[PDB]
Amino acid sequence: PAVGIDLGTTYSCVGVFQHGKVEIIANDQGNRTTPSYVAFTDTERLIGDAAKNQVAMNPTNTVFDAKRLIGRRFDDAVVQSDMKHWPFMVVNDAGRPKVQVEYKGETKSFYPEEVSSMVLTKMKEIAEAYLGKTVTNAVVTVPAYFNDSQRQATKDAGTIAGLNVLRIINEPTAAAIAYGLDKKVGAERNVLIFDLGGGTFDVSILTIEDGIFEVKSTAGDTHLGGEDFDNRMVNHFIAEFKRKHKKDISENKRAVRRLRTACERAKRTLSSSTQASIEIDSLYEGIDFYTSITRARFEELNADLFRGTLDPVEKALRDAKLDKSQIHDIVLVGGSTRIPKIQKLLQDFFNGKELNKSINPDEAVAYGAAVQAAILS
Ligand SMILES: Nc1ncnc2c1ncn2[C@@H]1O[C@H](COP(=O)(O)OP(=O)(O)O)[C@@H](O)[C@H]1O
Ligand SMILES: [Mg+2]
Repeated sequence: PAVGIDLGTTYSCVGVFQHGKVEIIANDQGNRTTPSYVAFTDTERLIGDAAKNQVAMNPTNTVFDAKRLIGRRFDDAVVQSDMKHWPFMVVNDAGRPKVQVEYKGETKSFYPEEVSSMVLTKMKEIAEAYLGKTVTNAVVTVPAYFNDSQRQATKDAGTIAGLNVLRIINEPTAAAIAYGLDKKVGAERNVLIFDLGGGTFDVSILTIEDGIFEVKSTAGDTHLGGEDFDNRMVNHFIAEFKRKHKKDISENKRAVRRLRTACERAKRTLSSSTQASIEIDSLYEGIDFYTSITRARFEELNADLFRGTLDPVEKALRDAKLDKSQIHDIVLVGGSTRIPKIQKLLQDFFNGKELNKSINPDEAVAYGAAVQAAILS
Protein backbone atom coordinates (compact mmCIF):
# COMPACT_ATOMS: atom_id res chain seq x y z
CA PRO A 1 0.00 0.00 0.00
CA ALA A 2 1.94 3.00 -1.31
CA VAL A 3 0.81 6.53 -0.49
CA GLY A 4 1.49 9.94 -1.99
CA ILE A 5 2.48 12.69 0.43
CA ASP A 6 2.51 16.42 -0.28
CA LEU A 7 4.90 17.94 2.28
CA GLY A 8 3.69 21.52 2.13
CA THR A 9 5.14 24.73 3.52
CA THR A 10 1.96 25.40 5.53
CA TYR A 11 -0.36 22.43 4.89
CA SER A 12 0.44 18.80 4.09
CA CYS A 13 -1.72 16.17 2.42
CA VAL A 14 -1.61 12.38 2.01
CA GLY A 15 -3.49 10.22 -0.48
CA VAL A 16 -3.64 6.61 -1.64
CA PHE A 17 -4.54 5.12 -5.03
CA GLN A 18 -6.53 1.91 -4.68
CA HIS A 19 -9.31 0.16 -6.62
CA GLY A 20 -8.94 2.50 -9.59
CA LYS A 21 -9.47 5.66 -7.54
CA VAL A 22 -7.49 8.10 -5.40
CA GLU A 23 -8.59 8.61 -1.79
CA ILE A 24 -7.45 11.76 0.01
CA ILE A 25 -7.18 10.74 3.66
CA ALA A 26 -8.62 12.96 6.39
CA ASN A 27 -6.90 13.30 9.76
CA ASP A 28 -8.33 12.58 13.22
CA GLN A 29 -10.29 15.87 13.11
CA GLY A 30 -11.75 15.20 9.65
CA ASN A 31 -9.42 17.60 7.82
CA ARG A 32 -8.13 16.50 4.42
CA THR A 33 -5.06 18.73 4.91
CA THR A 34 -2.80 18.94 7.95
CA PRO A 35 -0.84 22.04 9.03
CA SER A 36 2.95 21.65 8.89
CA TYR A 37 3.27 22.57 12.57
CA VAL A 38 5.32 20.97 15.36
CA ALA A 39 4.94 22.09 18.99
CA PHE A 40 6.92 21.11 22.09
CA THR A 41 5.45 21.36 25.59
CA ASP A 42 6.69 20.18 28.98
CA THR A 43 4.71 16.94 28.62
CA GLU A 44 4.22 15.94 24.97
CA ARG A 45 5.01 16.77 21.35
CA LEU A 46 2.12 18.04 19.22
CA ILE A 47 1.95 17.71 15.42
CA GLY A 48 -0.58 19.15 13.00
CA ASP A 49 -3.88 20.61 14.18
CA ALA A 50 -3.01 20.19 17.87
CA ALA A 51 0.23 22.15 17.39
CA LYS A 52 -1.34 25.06 15.49
CA ASN A 53 -4.22 25.40 17.97
CA GLN A 54 -1.87 26.38 20.83
CA VAL A 55 0.59 28.64 18.99
CA ALA A 56 -0.65 31.74 20.83
CA MET A 57 -0.05 30.16 24.26
CA ASN A 58 3.33 28.59 23.34
CA PRO A 59 4.91 30.71 20.59
CA THR A 60 8.62 30.17 21.26
CA ASN A 61 8.27 26.36 21.15
CA THR A 62 5.89 26.02 18.17
CA VAL A 63 7.90 25.31 15.01
CA PHE A 64 6.61 25.96 11.49
CA ASP A 65 7.91 26.90 8.02
CA ALA A 66 10.66 24.28 8.31
CA LYS A 67 10.37 23.76 4.54
CA ARG A 68 11.97 27.20 4.08
CA LEU A 69 15.08 25.98 5.95
CA ILE A 70 15.40 22.43 4.61
CA GLY A 71 18.41 21.65 2.43
CA ARG A 72 20.05 25.00 3.22
CA ARG A 73 23.00 26.16 5.30
CA PHE A 74 22.98 28.74 8.07
CA ASP A 75 24.94 31.32 6.04
CA ASP A 76 22.22 31.36 3.36
CA ALA A 77 20.79 34.81 2.66
CA VAL A 78 17.24 33.41 2.59
CA VAL A 79 17.76 31.66 5.94
CA GLN A 80 18.97 34.86 7.62
CA SER A 81 16.05 36.86 6.21
CA ASP A 82 13.34 34.32 7.14
CA MET A 83 14.46 33.85 10.75
CA LYS A 84 13.78 37.56 11.40
CA HIS A 85 10.03 36.76 11.37
CA TRP A 86 9.94 33.56 13.45
CA PRO A 87 9.26 33.56 17.21
CA PHE A 88 11.47 30.47 17.65
CA MET A 89 15.26 30.35 17.72
CA VAL A 90 17.44 29.23 14.80
CA VAL A 91 21.04 28.64 15.85
CA ASN A 92 24.17 27.67 13.91
CA ASP A 93 25.70 24.19 14.21
CA ALA A 94 28.85 23.73 12.09
CA GLY A 95 27.27 25.70 9.25
CA ARG A 96 23.85 24.00 9.48
CA PRO A 97 20.70 25.72 10.75
CA LYS A 98 18.86 24.13 13.67
CA VAL A 99 15.67 25.15 15.45
CA GLN A 100 16.05 25.32 19.24
CA VAL A 101 13.10 24.94 21.63
CA GLU A 102 12.33 23.78 25.17
CA TYR A 103 10.89 20.27 25.52
CA LYS A 104 10.11 18.49 28.80
CA GLY A 105 12.04 21.12 30.75
CA GLU A 106 15.32 20.73 28.83
CA THR A 107 16.76 22.37 25.72
CA LYS A 108 16.68 20.45 22.44
CA SER A 109 17.74 21.35 18.90
CA PHE A 110 16.50 19.78 15.66
CA TYR A 111 17.61 19.93 12.05
CA PRO A 112 15.00 21.04 9.48
CA GLU A 113 14.70 17.52 8.03
CA GLU A 114 14.04 16.22 11.56
CA VAL A 115 11.14 18.66 11.95
CA SER A 116 9.76 17.60 8.56
CA SER A 117 10.14 13.94 9.53
CA MET A 118 7.77 14.60 12.44
CA VAL A 119 5.20 16.00 10.00
CA LEU A 120 5.71 12.99 7.71
CA THR A 121 5.27 10.74 10.75
CA LYS A 122 1.86 12.31 11.35
CA MET A 123 0.85 11.89 7.70
CA LYS A 124 2.10 8.30 7.95
CA GLU A 125 -0.13 7.67 10.97
CA ILE A 126 -3.11 9.40 9.32
CA ALA A 127 -2.86 6.97 6.40
CA GLU A 128 -2.50 3.94 8.67
CA ALA A 129 -5.58 4.89 10.71
CA TYR A 130 -7.70 4.92 7.54
CA LEU A 131 -6.08 1.92 5.82
CA GLY A 132 -5.77 -0.25 8.92
CA LYS A 133 -2.41 -1.46 7.60
CA THR A 134 1.23 -0.49 8.04
CA VAL A 135 2.38 2.11 5.50
CA THR A 136 6.02 1.96 4.38
CA ASN A 137 6.38 3.05 0.75
CA ALA A 138 5.62 6.62 -0.27
CA VAL A 139 6.25 9.24 -2.94
CA VAL A 140 7.09 12.70 -1.56
CA THR A 141 6.78 15.87 -3.65
CA VAL A 142 9.07 18.91 -3.70
CA PRO A 143 8.99 22.30 -5.45
CA ALA A 144 10.39 22.27 -8.97
CA TYR A 145 13.15 24.73 -7.99
CA PHE A 146 14.56 22.44 -5.28
CA ASN A 147 18.19 21.47 -5.83
CA ASP A 148 19.85 18.14 -5.03
CA SER A 149 20.58 19.22 -1.44
CA GLN A 150 16.94 20.15 -0.84
CA ARG A 151 15.66 16.99 -2.53
CA GLN A 152 18.05 14.82 -0.51
CA ALA A 153 17.12 16.47 2.79
CA THR A 154 13.44 15.83 2.01
CA LYS A 155 14.21 12.18 1.23
CA ASP A 156 16.11 11.94 4.52
CA ALA A 157 13.02 13.25 6.31
CA GLY A 158 11.05 10.31 4.92
CA THR A 159 13.76 7.83 5.90
CA ILE A 160 13.91 9.15 9.48
CA ALA A 161 10.11 8.83 9.73
CA GLY A 162 10.39 5.15 8.76
CA LEU A 163 9.16 5.62 5.18
CA ASN A 164 10.75 4.12 2.08
CA VAL A 165 10.74 7.05 -0.35
CA LEU A 166 10.10 5.46 -3.75
CA ARG A 167 10.86 8.65 -5.69
CA ILE A 168 11.00 12.42 -5.24
CA ILE A 169 8.90 14.16 -7.91
CA ASN A 170 8.08 17.80 -8.58
CA GLU A 171 4.89 19.28 -7.16
CA PRO A 172 3.70 20.78 -10.49
CA THR A 173 4.48 17.52 -12.29
CA ALA A 174 2.38 15.65 -9.72
CA ALA A 175 -0.49 18.06 -10.42
CA ALA A 176 -0.28 17.34 -14.15
CA ILE A 177 -0.22 13.59 -13.45
CA ALA A 178 -3.36 14.04 -11.33
CA TYR A 179 -5.26 15.31 -14.38
CA GLY A 180 -3.76 12.66 -16.67
CA LEU A 181 -2.07 15.24 -18.88
CA ASP A 182 0.80 12.82 -19.56
CA LYS A 183 -1.67 10.28 -21.00
CA LYS A 184 -3.05 12.55 -23.76
CA VAL A 185 -1.64 10.90 -26.89
CA GLY A 186 -0.74 13.58 -29.41
CA ALA A 187 1.74 16.34 -30.15
CA GLU A 188 3.87 18.22 -27.62
CA ARG A 189 1.86 19.71 -24.76
CA ASN A 190 2.71 22.93 -22.93
CA VAL A 191 1.24 23.00 -19.41
CA LEU A 192 1.18 25.96 -17.02
CA ILE A 193 0.75 25.33 -13.28
CA PHE A 194 -0.75 28.11 -11.13
CA ASP A 195 0.03 27.16 -7.52
CA LEU A 196 -1.17 29.74 -4.97
CA GLY A 197 -1.10 28.31 -1.45
CA GLY A 198 -0.78 29.34 2.18
CA GLY A 199 2.41 31.37 2.15
CA THR A 200 3.97 30.60 -1.23
CA PHE A 201 3.07 31.20 -4.88
CA ASP A 202 4.62 29.08 -7.64
CA VAL A 203 4.13 29.24 -11.41
CA SER A 204 5.56 26.37 -13.47
CA ILE A 205 5.58 25.68 -17.21
CA LEU A 206 5.96 22.02 -18.20
CA THR A 207 6.39 20.28 -21.55
CA ILE A 208 5.01 16.76 -22.06
CA GLU A 209 6.58 14.93 -25.01
CA ASP A 210 5.69 11.23 -25.37
CA GLY A 211 4.62 11.24 -21.72
CA ILE A 212 7.99 12.62 -20.56
CA PHE A 213 8.00 15.76 -18.40
CA GLU A 214 10.40 18.68 -18.70
CA VAL A 215 10.49 21.79 -16.51
CA LYS A 216 10.81 24.77 -18.87
CA SER A 217 10.49 27.72 -16.48
CA THR A 218 9.61 28.59 -12.89
CA ALA A 219 8.42 31.84 -11.31
CA GLY A 220 6.31 33.13 -8.47
CA ASP A 221 6.61 34.67 -5.01
CA THR A 222 8.07 32.93 -1.96
CA HIS A 223 6.10 35.21 0.43
CA LEU A 224 2.63 35.48 -1.12
CA GLY A 225 -0.31 33.31 -0.15
CA GLY A 226 -3.57 33.00 1.71
CA GLU A 227 -1.93 34.26 4.90
CA ASP A 228 -1.39 37.66 3.27
CA PHE A 229 -5.10 37.73 2.39
CA ASP A 230 -5.95 36.95 6.02
CA ASN A 231 -3.68 39.73 7.31
CA ARG A 232 -5.44 42.29 5.10
CA MET A 233 -8.72 41.18 6.68
CA VAL A 234 -7.21 41.32 10.19
CA ASN A 235 -6.01 44.91 9.77
CA HIS A 236 -9.44 45.73 8.32
CA PHE A 237 -11.30 44.41 11.38
CA ILE A 238 -8.75 45.84 13.84
CA ALA A 239 -9.40 49.33 12.48
CA GLU A 240 -13.14 48.61 12.51
CA PHE A 241 -13.04 47.48 16.15
CA LYS A 242 -10.99 50.56 17.05
CA ARG A 243 -13.48 52.72 15.15
CA LYS A 244 -16.49 51.27 17.01
CA HIS A 245 -15.12 50.83 20.55
CA LYS A 246 -12.19 53.32 20.62
CA LYS A 247 -9.83 50.51 21.67
CA ASP A 248 -6.87 48.90 19.92
CA ILE A 249 -6.45 45.13 20.22
CA SER A 250 -3.13 44.90 18.33
CA GLU A 251 -1.01 44.20 21.42
CA ASN A 252 -3.18 41.30 22.68
CA LYS A 253 -1.65 38.23 21.04
CA ARG A 254 -4.57 35.96 21.96
CA ALA A 255 -7.18 38.42 20.69
CA VAL A 256 -5.32 38.89 17.39
CA ARG A 257 -5.02 35.12 16.98
CA ARG A 258 -8.73 34.55 17.60
CA LEU A 259 -9.55 37.28 15.07
CA ARG A 260 -7.12 35.77 12.55
CA THR A 261 -8.74 32.32 12.70
CA ALA A 262 -12.17 33.90 12.24
CA CYS A 263 -10.84 35.83 9.24
CA GLU A 264 -9.37 32.67 7.72
CA ARG A 265 -12.64 30.80 8.28
CA ALA A 266 -14.63 33.71 6.83
CA LYS A 267 -12.32 33.78 3.79
CA ARG A 268 -13.09 30.14 2.96
CA THR A 269 -16.82 30.89 3.11
CA LEU A 270 -16.37 33.83 0.71
CA SER A 271 -15.19 31.40 -1.98
CA SER A 272 -18.62 29.72 -1.89
CA SER A 273 -20.85 32.56 -0.63
CA THR A 274 -21.14 36.29 -1.26
CA GLN A 275 -20.71 37.15 2.43
CA ALA A 276 -19.60 35.78 5.78
CA SER A 277 -20.18 36.73 9.41
CA ILE A 278 -17.61 37.05 12.21
CA GLU A 279 -18.75 35.81 15.63
CA ILE A 280 -16.27 36.14 18.52
CA ASP A 281 -17.31 36.21 22.18
CA SER A 282 -15.29 38.52 24.45
CA LEU A 283 -12.64 39.50 21.94
CA TYR A 284 -11.06 42.30 24.00
CA GLU A 285 -11.78 43.41 27.58
CA GLY A 286 -15.11 41.57 27.55
CA ILE A 287 -16.47 43.19 24.37
CA ASP A 288 -18.04 40.82 21.85
CA PHE A 289 -17.30 41.27 18.14
CA TYR A 290 -20.23 40.34 15.89
CA THR A 291 -20.07 41.66 12.32
CA SER A 292 -19.87 40.49 8.71
CA ILE A 293 -18.03 41.12 5.44
CA THR A 294 -19.06 40.80 1.80
CA ARG A 295 -17.10 39.15 -1.00
CA ALA A 296 -16.75 42.49 -2.80
CA ARG A 297 -15.08 44.06 0.25
CA PHE A 298 -12.76 41.06 0.57
CA GLU A 299 -11.76 41.49 -3.08
CA GLU A 300 -11.19 45.23 -2.65
CA LEU A 301 -8.94 44.59 0.36
CA ASN A 302 -6.75 42.32 -1.81
CA ALA A 303 -7.12 43.89 -5.26
CA ASP A 304 -3.40 44.68 -5.51
CA LEU A 305 -2.33 41.21 -4.36
CA PHE A 306 -4.78 39.36 -6.62
CA ARG A 307 -3.94 41.14 -9.89
CA GLY A 308 -0.21 41.02 -9.10
CA THR A 309 -0.23 37.22 -9.37
CA LEU A 310 -0.32 37.53 -13.18
CA ASP A 311 3.13 39.15 -13.25
CA PRO A 312 4.92 35.83 -12.52
CA VAL A 313 2.65 34.18 -15.10
CA GLU A 314 3.88 36.54 -17.82
CA LYS A 315 7.45 36.07 -16.56
CA ALA A 316 7.17 32.27 -16.80
CA LEU A 317 5.76 32.49 -20.33
CA ARG A 318 8.60 34.83 -21.31
CA ASP A 319 11.28 32.56 -19.83
CA ALA A 320 9.81 29.57 -21.69
CA LYS A 321 9.82 31.36 -25.09
CA LEU A 322 6.05 30.80 -25.31
CA ASP A 323 3.00 32.92 -26.02
CA LYS A 324 -0.06 32.52 -23.81
CA SER A 325 -1.95 31.00 -26.75
CA GLN A 326 0.66 28.21 -26.90
CA ILE A 327 -0.45 26.83 -23.51
CA HIS A 328 -2.46 23.63 -23.94
CA ASP A 329 -3.47 22.97 -20.31
CA ILE A 330 -3.94 25.24 -17.28
CA VAL A 331 -4.01 23.67 -13.81
CA LEU A 332 -5.07 25.33 -10.55
CA VAL A 333 -3.11 24.20 -7.48
CA GLY A 334 -3.20 25.42 -3.89
CA GLY A 335 -6.13 26.15 -1.59
CA SER A 336 -6.11 29.86 -2.44
CA THR A 337 -7.14 29.17 -6.05
CA ARG A 338 -10.67 28.45 -4.81
CA ILE A 339 -11.15 32.25 -4.56
CA PRO A 340 -13.50 33.17 -7.44
CA LYS A 341 -11.69 36.44 -8.18
CA ILE A 342 -8.42 34.51 -8.65
CA GLN A 343 -9.99 32.08 -11.13
CA LYS A 344 -11.62 34.96 -13.02
CA LEU A 345 -8.29 36.77 -13.34
CA LEU A 346 -6.46 33.73 -14.72
CA GLN A 347 -9.22 32.76 -17.15
CA ASP A 348 -9.48 36.32 -18.49
CA PHE A 349 -5.69 36.33 -18.90
CA PHE A 350 -5.98 33.28 -21.18
CA ASN A 351 -8.94 34.78 -23.11
CA GLY A 352 -11.62 32.59 -21.56
CA LYS A 353 -9.78 29.27 -21.80
CA GLU A 354 -11.17 26.64 -19.44
CA LEU A 355 -9.12 25.77 -16.36
CA ASN A 356 -8.46 22.33 -14.89
CA LYS A 357 -9.96 22.61 -11.41
CA SER A 358 -12.31 19.65 -10.75
CA ILE A 359 -9.80 18.24 -8.24
CA ASN A 360 -9.51 20.06 -4.91
CA PRO A 361 -6.49 22.31 -5.60
CA ASP A 362 -5.04 21.89 -2.10
CA GLU A 363 -5.20 18.11 -2.70
CA ALA A 364 -3.99 17.88 -6.32
CA VAL A 365 -0.29 17.52 -5.43
CA ALA A 366 -0.97 14.61 -3.07
CA TYR A 367 -3.42 13.25 -5.66
CA GLY A 368 -0.72 12.97 -8.33
CA ALA A 369 1.88 11.64 -5.90
CA ALA A 370 -0.56 8.86 -4.97
CA VAL A 371 -0.97 7.91 -8.64
CA GLN A 372 2.81 7.90 -9.09
CA ALA A 373 3.21 5.79 -5.94
CA ALA A 374 0.95 3.07 -7.35
CA ILE A 375 2.88 3.03 -10.64
CA LEU A 376 6.27 2.63 -8.91
CA SER A 377 5.02 -0.06 -6.50
N1 LIG B 1 -12.27 27.44 0.20
C1 LIG B 1 -11.19 28.26 0.29
N2 LIG B 1 -11.24 29.53 -0.17
C2 LIG B 1 -10.18 30.35 -0.08
N3 LIG B 1 -9.00 29.99 0.46
C3 LIG B 1 -8.81 28.75 0.95
C4 LIG B 1 -9.92 27.78 0.90
N4 LIG B 1 -9.47 26.64 1.45
C5 LIG B 1 -8.18 26.86 1.83
N5 LIG B 1 -7.80 28.11 1.53
C6 LIG B 1 -6.47 28.71 1.79
O1 LIG B 1 -5.44 27.96 1.15
C7 LIG B 1 -4.26 27.99 1.95
C8 LIG B 1 -3.66 26.60 2.03
O2 LIG B 1 -2.77 26.41 0.94
P1 LIG B 1 -2.21 24.94 0.59
O3 LIG B 1 -1.85 24.90 -0.87
O4 LIG B 1 -3.15 23.90 1.16
O5 LIG B 1 -0.87 24.92 1.48
P2 LIG B 1 0.60 24.87 0.83
O6 LIG B 1 0.71 26.15 0.03
O7 LIG B 1 1.52 24.83 2.03
O8 LIG B 1 0.59 23.62 -0.02
C9 LIG B 1 -4.65 28.50 3.33
O9 LIG B 1 -4.02 29.76 3.55
C10 LIG B 1 -6.16 28.67 3.28
O10 LIG B 1 -6.57 29.87 3.94
MG1 LIG C 1 1.41 23.42 -1.97
